[PDB]
Amino acid sequence: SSAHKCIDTNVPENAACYRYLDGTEEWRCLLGFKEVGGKCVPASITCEENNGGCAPEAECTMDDKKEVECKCTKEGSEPLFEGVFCSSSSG
Repeated sequence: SSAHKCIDTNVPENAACYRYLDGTEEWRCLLGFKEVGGKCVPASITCEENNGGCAPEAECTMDDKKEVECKCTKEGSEPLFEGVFCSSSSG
């Protein structure tokens, strides 16, 4: 939905932003970038640090393409912005 699109946050370059229904807005760097001094700069990622950039609730791995993959294992939640964010699911 569009209810999740940020509307009151200055989003850094190379970052994603998610607006929660309670009005909260949070941004995070896109896969491949690391937060350095309030900015998202290019970096060499490793699932062993900050979960590879994947959402805290996601699983980080390496596929055949030797690239990072984020998956929201919970049944009901999906990966937004390639998994930088994991949708929330009903109970």
